[PDB]
Amino acid sequence: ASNFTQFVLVDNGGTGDVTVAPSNFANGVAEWISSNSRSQAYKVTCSVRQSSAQNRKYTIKVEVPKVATQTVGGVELPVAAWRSYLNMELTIPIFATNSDCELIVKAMQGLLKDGNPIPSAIAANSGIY
Amino acid sequence: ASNFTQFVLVDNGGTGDVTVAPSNFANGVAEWISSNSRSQAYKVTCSVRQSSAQNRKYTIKVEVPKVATQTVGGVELPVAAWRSYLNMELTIPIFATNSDCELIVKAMQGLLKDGNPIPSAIAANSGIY
Amino acid sequence: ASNFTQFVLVDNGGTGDVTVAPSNFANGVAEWISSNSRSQAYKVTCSVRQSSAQNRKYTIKVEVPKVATQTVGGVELPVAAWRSYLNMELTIPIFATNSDCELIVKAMQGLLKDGNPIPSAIAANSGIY
Amino acid sequence: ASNFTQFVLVDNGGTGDVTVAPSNFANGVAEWISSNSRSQAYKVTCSVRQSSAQNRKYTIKVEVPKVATQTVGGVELPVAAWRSYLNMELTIPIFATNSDCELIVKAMQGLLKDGNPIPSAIAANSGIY
Amino acid sequence: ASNFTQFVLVDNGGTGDVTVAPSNFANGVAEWISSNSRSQAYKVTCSVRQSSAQNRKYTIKVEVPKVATQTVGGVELPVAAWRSYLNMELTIPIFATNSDCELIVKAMQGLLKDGNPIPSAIAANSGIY
Amino acid sequence: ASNFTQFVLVDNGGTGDVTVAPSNFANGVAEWISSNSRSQAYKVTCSVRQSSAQNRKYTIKVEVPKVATQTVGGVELPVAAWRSYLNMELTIPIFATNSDCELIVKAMQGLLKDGNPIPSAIAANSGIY
RNA sequence: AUGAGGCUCACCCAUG
RNA sequence: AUGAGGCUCACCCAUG
RNA sequence: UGAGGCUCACCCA
RNA sequence: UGAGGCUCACCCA
Repeated sequence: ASNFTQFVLVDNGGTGDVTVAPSNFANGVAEWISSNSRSQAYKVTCSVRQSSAQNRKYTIKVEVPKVATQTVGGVELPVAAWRSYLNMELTIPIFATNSDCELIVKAMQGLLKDGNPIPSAIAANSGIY
Repeated sequence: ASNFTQFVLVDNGGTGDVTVAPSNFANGVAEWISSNSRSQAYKVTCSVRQSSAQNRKYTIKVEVPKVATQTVGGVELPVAAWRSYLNMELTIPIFATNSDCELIVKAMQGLLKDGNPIPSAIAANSGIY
Repeated sequence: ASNFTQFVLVDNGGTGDVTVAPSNFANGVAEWISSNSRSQAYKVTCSVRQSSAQNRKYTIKVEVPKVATQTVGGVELPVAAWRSYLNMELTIPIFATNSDCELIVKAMQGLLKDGNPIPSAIAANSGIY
Repeated sequence: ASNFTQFVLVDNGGTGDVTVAPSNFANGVAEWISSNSRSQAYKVTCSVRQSSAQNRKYTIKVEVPKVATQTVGGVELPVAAWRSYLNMELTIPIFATNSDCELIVKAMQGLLKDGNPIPSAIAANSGIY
Repeated sequence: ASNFTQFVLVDNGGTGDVTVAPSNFANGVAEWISSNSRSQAYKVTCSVRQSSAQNRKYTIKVEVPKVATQTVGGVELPVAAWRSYLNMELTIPIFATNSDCELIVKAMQGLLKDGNPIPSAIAANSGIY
Repeated sequence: ASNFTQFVLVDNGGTGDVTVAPSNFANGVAEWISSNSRSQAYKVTCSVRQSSAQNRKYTIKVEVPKVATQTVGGVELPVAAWRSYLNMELTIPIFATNSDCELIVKAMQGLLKDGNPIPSAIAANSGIY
């Protein structure tokens, strides 16, 4: 058993799919990275800690890079023109059962489901209106 | 046109579906709340601001309550035994096109897709392993 | 292979069996918990360390809870009336072969076998006499 | 009901079985040892005390010898190279009933049952993976 | 794509082959060891980390036992007289692509190929001359 | 004999093969470089030292460059965009015979053999999972 | 000596 | 390191 | 704690 | 900035 495995971060059908694979798990911080130049890679990190007596707290991070080539003095390197940073923290009381978590997850999936307000706004450089 | 509308936060097929509807949009902070007692309601807030010169930054929040009845002196009130707090911040450079955002969104949808590491861990009071 | 799998902690003839599963491997400490709220779960943790230049030390910890339903602030919460803690440390020389280690496991199995002195005293709230 | 009697520590199905028998009872600390020189014997000690006002605590200790290349009766130094030490401490709240204690024994039996992670990792000089 | 599997460390054409298999994964440091007491086993550990902002670094460690006059299972001291230690550190800039990395692996394969200086000097207790 | 000879560092089916040759033995450090400008050359260095009273230590270093053509001061110069560094130290007891040393070489050859875990992770920019 | 310490890589650091 | 030291249990204490 | 900031497991009030 | 905390658009280093 193990969930620290390779998975599809971006789904482009079956071709162009961005896959992220395990890379390091030091200090309680699991890290996934896509293939090729670390400089142009997608990155996902996750960790859980007992934030307070009654709370456990997940801290997840995602990085989406803008793949580009940097030329300098005629020396071209694979870099990331820029990066987009996702950064969430989920807090769950110790009284939550597996059923309660399953709900908390369905909530997060719904929040971003296609067509709903928030993901629709983000995908259009827009806000709410 | 408008995206500040009612939407399904939790999808339980077609029955038990948690729907959240607009409630207030003051100070650039859009807010959605489920029906019935505000005390046991789901809550979603979202806002966008120009964080720096080159960055725009979304700040999204979700609250999942544990619906319960509080009895005191024989007076029972609808309350929330506890609450789970989602709290994300997404940063996107001003050079991102609509195509780049569409990707950033597909990344977030994949992160939480059923069966993948992170949502699977959360739904089981577990961490990575 | 991979030995980080779920297993039956308390065997009750396939009915009322407390089965524990992998839940976290952060910081080199493997963890298993039962399908309960993290506040009423059985918990087993294991970890191996090269304690000395010529030794290895396994540290195993097991928590058995007495589940209950406390009514705090006039609200019902799943909780543990009390917990029983098992803490064991096994130190094995590096010179011990596999057939030497198999011998240690067998000793620990026979120690707690039904009907033998120790598990007999424990289960009857008495000492050895 | 005297439960201080000899028992089988290592069971090899009749042939090659290791029997441990009463050898000392000084200070309420019962001791069982095999029929060997004390430097190569299997030893088991066990005692109970009221650790604190809320708990009771069993302290069980097992010493198992390294047999591969052992020289029966001979002098083998350094001693730490030829012995593995087990060290258990079971804490049980004063509210635990006989039935509660039986469950705590079952939990310990299951922990070490054949084919489960822990006893499998140990018997192979491995950790969890 | 799980690449953490058993493999052949010492190949003697089928007969007398030394297989090393997964034995630990604590702290993201994967460990492989042969079927021996830990004092005489072949051991392999490997990990990756972002050494600096510009680099990534693999730290591979191999422990190989002295076999001539070895006493299988026995206690052999001093330990430093019966073990050879390998210690590799591969630094790879973040700009290196998969293809670049393949070439770096080929470079390492060639370094140690049969009949080349280095592996020839080592296998004969010699230096370069 | 004399083992200080040239050899193939990177094998590309006799075409595009990076062959390295002896270039310096000053200060007890044998050196090999490729037929390039000293600024874009592959470099391999080896040296043996009687580190301890009972040990010998081989220190091997390999540099793999990413050749490029920088335009400094408006002039074209052959240079290295970046370098990848391999640094290995092998410590072998003086008691190790030739057949013991041959065993070490074979272990290091199998470690990097195509298809095995480590060279597989390295060539795909990932860790072991 | 030891470090899953660091480098622009036969150098630097920490510890002991 | 060692403790038939302690806990609300991957923490605290004592000694050395 | 923050609709505090970042070159993102860092920094700030 | 933080794998800083919360009763969650607040507070902290």
